[PDB]
Amino acid sequence: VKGIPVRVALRCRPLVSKEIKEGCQTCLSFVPGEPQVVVGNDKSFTYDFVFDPSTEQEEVFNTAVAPLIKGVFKGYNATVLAYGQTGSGKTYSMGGAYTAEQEHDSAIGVIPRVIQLLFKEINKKSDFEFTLKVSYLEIYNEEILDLLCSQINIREDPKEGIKIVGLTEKTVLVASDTVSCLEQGNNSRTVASTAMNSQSSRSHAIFTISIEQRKKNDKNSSFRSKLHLVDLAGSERQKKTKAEGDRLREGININRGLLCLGNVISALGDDKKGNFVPYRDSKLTRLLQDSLGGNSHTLMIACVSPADSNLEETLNTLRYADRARKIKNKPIINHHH
Ligand SMILES: Nc1ncnc2c1ncn2[C@@H]1O[C@H](COP(=O)(O)OP(=O)(O)NP(=O)(O)O)[C@@H](O)[C@H]1O
Ligand SMILES: [Mg+2]
Repeated sequence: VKGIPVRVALRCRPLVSKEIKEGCQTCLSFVPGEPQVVVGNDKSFTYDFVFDPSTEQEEVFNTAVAPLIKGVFKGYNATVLAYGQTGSGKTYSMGGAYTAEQEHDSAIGVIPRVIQLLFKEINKKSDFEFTLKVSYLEIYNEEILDLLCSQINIREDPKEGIKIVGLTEKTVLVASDTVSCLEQGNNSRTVASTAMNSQSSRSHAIFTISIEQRKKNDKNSSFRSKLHLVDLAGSERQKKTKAEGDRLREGININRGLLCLGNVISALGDDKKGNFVPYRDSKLTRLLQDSLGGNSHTLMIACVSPADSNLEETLNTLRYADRARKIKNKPIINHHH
């Protein structure tokens, strides 16, 4: 493999209550010390990391995420995005529903952990001054909604890419007020019950931290980068969700967006001169243009259920996760002068 691929961590959660009630057996097995998973006891996939159901939040973060976050201090953009079927563990893994109740709980996921690490590293970079800002949006039924509110349009600037016109941002100072923004946005994120997840995310959420870094003795030059922390909505099937009405139309919109994402992953996984990548098909894929194929170090956390009743869905995630690893990104150092 040449260049800088998208990196992929496969995270299998434990069986959940619904699966135990339905009498499901585990259909995934793991090869200890190797980043491989075997599915339907027949097909094997390899990723950059494989985390079995016993893997704690802290291990997922320290092994797969932390090294990436430390790269922002070199001036890189970075993205972590969670991808998989409804109920698979995206929100859990990302801390997409974190509230202050979870502070100091070992169950906290990626976004609160990132915030802790950023301020730990800032504290050790005494020679530098930092400015952090955050925005937090959801894509809900084809609309971009600002989660830091108690219309927004994409414009593509001809130089330097996508601009989300109307989206607000908060400048943050310390860890506490940074994580408060997560909490604030999570109180607004559209969540509702289906049979597959009592706390299903009905939107794709993107928490973005903008970081500017300047050396104190050389203050004309800085680095300016962005960290995108993405808790996608997940594929769902009406026969399993039992959704009707507004809930069903949410699932339709979600599924349609995730098809557009699959199209982008598939085009990029087989990229070459003159190829076309259909970023423009959805608002989601427009916002992920640098994250997938562009100026970003990117990790996908592909989330799966171990239950045999979800074999088809799990196979789909594994296949797209395998394609994602063939995506080549081009992260540069984001100098500003
Ligand atoms: N690794 C894990 N260990 C223990 N419980 C988990 C794990 N992952 C997920 N769960 C639980 O499984 C349920 C579904 O997880 P959640 O993260 O909400 O799924 P999701 O992938 O975000 N689904 P959706 O938003 O509907 O597309 C929640 O009650 C979680 O607390
Ligand atoms: Mg969710």
